[PDB]
Amino acid sequence: LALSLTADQMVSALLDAEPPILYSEFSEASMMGLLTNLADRELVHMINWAKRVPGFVDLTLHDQVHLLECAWLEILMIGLVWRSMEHPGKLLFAPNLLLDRNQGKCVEGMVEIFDMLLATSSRFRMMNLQGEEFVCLKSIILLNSGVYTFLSSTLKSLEEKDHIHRVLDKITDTLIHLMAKAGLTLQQQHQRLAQLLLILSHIRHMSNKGMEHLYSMKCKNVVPSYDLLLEMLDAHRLH
Amino acid sequence: LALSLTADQMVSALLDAEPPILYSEYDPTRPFSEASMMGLLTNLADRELVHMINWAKRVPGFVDLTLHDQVHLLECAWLEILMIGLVWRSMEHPGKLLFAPNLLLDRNQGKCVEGMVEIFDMLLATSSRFRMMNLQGEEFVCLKSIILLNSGVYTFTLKSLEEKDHIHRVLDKITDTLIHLMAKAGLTLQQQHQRLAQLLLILSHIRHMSNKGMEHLYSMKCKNVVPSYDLLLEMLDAHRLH
Ligand SMILES: O=C(O)c1ccc2c(c1)CCCC(c1ccc(Cl)cc1Cl)=C2c1ccc(O[C@H]2CCN(CCCF)C2)cc1
Ligand SMILES: O=C(O)c1ccc2c(c1)CCCC(c1ccc(Cl)cc1Cl)=C2c1ccc(O[C@H]2CCN(CCCF)C2)cc1
Repeated sequence: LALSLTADQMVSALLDAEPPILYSEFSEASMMGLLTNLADRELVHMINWAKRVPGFVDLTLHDQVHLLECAWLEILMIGLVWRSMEHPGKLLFAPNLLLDRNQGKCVEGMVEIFDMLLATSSRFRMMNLQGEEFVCLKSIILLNSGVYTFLSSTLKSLEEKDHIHRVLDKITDTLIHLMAKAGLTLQQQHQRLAQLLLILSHIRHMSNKGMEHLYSMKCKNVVPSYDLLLEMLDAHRLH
Repeated sequence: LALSLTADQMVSALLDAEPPILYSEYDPTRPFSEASMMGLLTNLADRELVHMINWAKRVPGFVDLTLHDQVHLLECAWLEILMIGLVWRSMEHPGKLLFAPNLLLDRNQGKCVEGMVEIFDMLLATSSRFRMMNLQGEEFVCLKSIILLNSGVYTFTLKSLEEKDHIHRVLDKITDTLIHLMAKAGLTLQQQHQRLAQLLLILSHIRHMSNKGMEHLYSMKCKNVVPSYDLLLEMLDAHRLH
């Protein structure tokens, strides 16, 4: 069904899948508390969003967990950068939690992360990133980030990787369709596609940097565990 | 001059710029159990870095940037560049990493030191992906040039905007070059945009491996984990007219 979707149907499915914008609730302890709680509430909606990305639920639950374990922070960050796009010099964590780089000084390594996120928001603003492009990029992160670390090389894993690459190809077709509809020339379409996909390497960089600093802080729960993600993804049919 | 190059001239300039394949420095008459695997890899990386700076200077548009910006791009991309090179050399050696013609290692050989088997598995999966895609040498040189220009552009006055604009124009030329190569190979327009995306998404995995590699080098208390600004600036061999 996912591979049968047209570019317009892909765009519509992604726009419809969008999670809501949540609200929050400034010492090292206070701001971290608000950020941790916000990340945890957004994670719940991210799992529901992932289930609505065409082709995602066709995967095994172990592969769905793997993709989310790899991409959760990149997904939170691209969302954050998108919400912050029209707020130069600020990160819109929530409508009631708009922070600047100085507010990042409160926690270890947080300013470096804030500066990288603010530069990404600036880049989105410079490119005049559209909402329809944003939902395609966020879906790409979900399907791409973890596809290279399945490693089992089982016949099932080969079938899963082929499926992921076919869905990713449909998303590329969708991105090109959007650019063609916006009146870009073929040359401009290929150049913009590359510009958008290269920002994903910076998003990966920030996610790794963020995770490194989260571990340096040494808390009990750092990453959503396999079991926690499976618990949320491993739904029953009784509702 | 760089922005005036045709797609064919860009391809030729990149192929001509290619650094040499180096050999690992060890006594091949000795047991090698007596060779530090970390020592061999560190020495090889250090040797390759010198040739990487020479190569970077031959990437069209790179030397038009300020020296401070050239150093920043290399500080950001050096490990990703070593890794893409490694994955390319290993492409036709399933299950092995061709560090050098005399240093072909498997995943078990990564069990020697902390976090290396994880890095080896990720690199082997990338080689496998290149093999599946039948990556061409002309595409590889474009991707390696992209890593150099893209990796540090996000972590950079009107000169800075001009510097970023120049980098993005060179990156656009490389995208045009990759599309040209695919069009010449007989791919349809749809296949061209799909393959361009597939190649650029692998760069996110290359960034991931570079970050994981550096994290493990910092965990071991490795001397000079990263090339210093001064070392890179020295290797760039600045003109003497400033
Ligand atoms: O846009 C969002 O909703 C959003 C929310 C929180 C964050 C971010 C985006 C990314 C940038 C800032 C940031 C952070 C701040 C400081 C440092 Cl050094 C590192 C990072 Cl990445 C976090 C964070 C903060 C805490 C955090 O903790 C959670 C990680 C997963 N949770 C535990 C597992 C589930 F039980 C706790 C996750 C992200
Ligand atoms: O394809 C090459 O020539 C090539 C050479 C060495 C490496 C790689 C490719 C990448 C994979 C394996 C690897 C590594 C092995 C183990 C661990 Cl935990 C992490 C990594 Cl990334 C290194 C490495 C090893 C050491 C190393 O040392 C640095 C410390 C001193 N140097 C930088 C400062 C002077 F410039 C280099 C750099 C890369």
